[PDB]
Amino acid sequence: TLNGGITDMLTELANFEKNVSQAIHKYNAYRKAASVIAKYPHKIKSGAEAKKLPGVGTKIAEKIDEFLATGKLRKLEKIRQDDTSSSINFLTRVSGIGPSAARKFVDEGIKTLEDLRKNEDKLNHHQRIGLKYFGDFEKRIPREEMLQMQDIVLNEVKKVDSEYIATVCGSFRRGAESSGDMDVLLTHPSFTSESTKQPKLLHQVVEQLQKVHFITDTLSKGETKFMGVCQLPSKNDEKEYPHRRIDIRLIPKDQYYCGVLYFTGSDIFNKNMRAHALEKGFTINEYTIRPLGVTGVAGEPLPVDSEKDIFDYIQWKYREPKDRSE
DNA sequence: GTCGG
DNA sequence: CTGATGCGCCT
DNA sequence: CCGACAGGCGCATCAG
Ligand SMILES: [Cl-]
Ligand SMILES: [Cl-]
Ligand SMILES: [Mg+2]
Ligand SMILES: [Mg+2]
Ligand SMILES: [Mg+2]
Ligand SMILES: [Mg+2]
Ligand SMILES: [Mg+2]
Ligand SMILES: [Mg+2]
Repeated sequence: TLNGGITDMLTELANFEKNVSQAIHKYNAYRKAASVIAKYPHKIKSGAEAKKLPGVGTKIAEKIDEFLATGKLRKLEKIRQDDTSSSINFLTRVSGIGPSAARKFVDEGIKTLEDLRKNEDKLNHHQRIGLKYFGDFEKRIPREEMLQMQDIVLNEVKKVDSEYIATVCGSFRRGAESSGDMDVLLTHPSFTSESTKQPKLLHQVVEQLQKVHFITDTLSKGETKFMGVCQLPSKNDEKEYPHRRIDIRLIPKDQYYCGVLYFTGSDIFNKNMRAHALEKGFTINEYTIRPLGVTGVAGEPLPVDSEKDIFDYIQWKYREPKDRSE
């Protein structure tokens, strides 16, 4: 990676600020800088050169000079050796343990996977599953496996009702060679912004995926969002595939393009795009794009017939899913 | 931590 | 019980 | 120099 040291440095700082400082805006600032530097097509030679980039300011440029000069960052060296910091940071890696729970656990002497296992009874349901599959959830998923997973989900949804449409989004739709999880966007004609004409639309898919042993655990489930765990079937005498995270979002059919835009990401692309919408006087969520009135409140949903219409409203040249990465 | 007005 | 708030998750 | 920073689902907790 061209400026890999720098963007690694920045990501670690973002994680510190998020996990340890609980400073969500410093976290976003560091990630924004990381992103802008990652896409910069020259080897950064100094902090002043990085300072020209939007999102990089005085403090980051200084750290960059230190990093370029010395190969390291004293502030991060101090963070790496601080037991409390590393422990809070480590615990947030379990799905369902965020910054607050991690600090509580560490304050109560819980600092290791070992400790979490002994105190399973202190963990909520999500956290217990996140602990169960700790090692598996940190493995990435080759695209080849994403393809078989896609094949399972789409065939099984089609067996529940031919009128469902399932689309795999996240990094998969962006053309990534590996993914962290599987993101499935689901629509059905009976569920639009005007009417839900059949209940259980999501539940029935989740249940069908449970019946064939594809979905193995449930982290959370409501009427429009499912978060859980799935697993590819393996063959005779083969090692099992790791268990994988799967998120299924049921979106109103008439709001598919806002939904697919949201679910295709990247997360940073969405934050940039939504922030650009605000500068142009709009707000975008997974459902709609709406104008912002003087007061600052959102008016009625604009018409949308493609992902591109959304870009057009905010005066951006279309970006294909593959170009929304990093 | 950064930045637009 | 309702309604509010905040966590941790997702892109 | 100082607010604004993206937006929201499901869950857990809390006041009443
Ligand atoms: Cl360092
Ligand atoms: Cl909306
Ligand atoms: Mg700059
Ligand atoms: Mg976590
Ligand atoms: Mg994903
Ligand atoms: Mg996901
Ligand atoms: Mg992600
Ligand atoms: Mg929050």
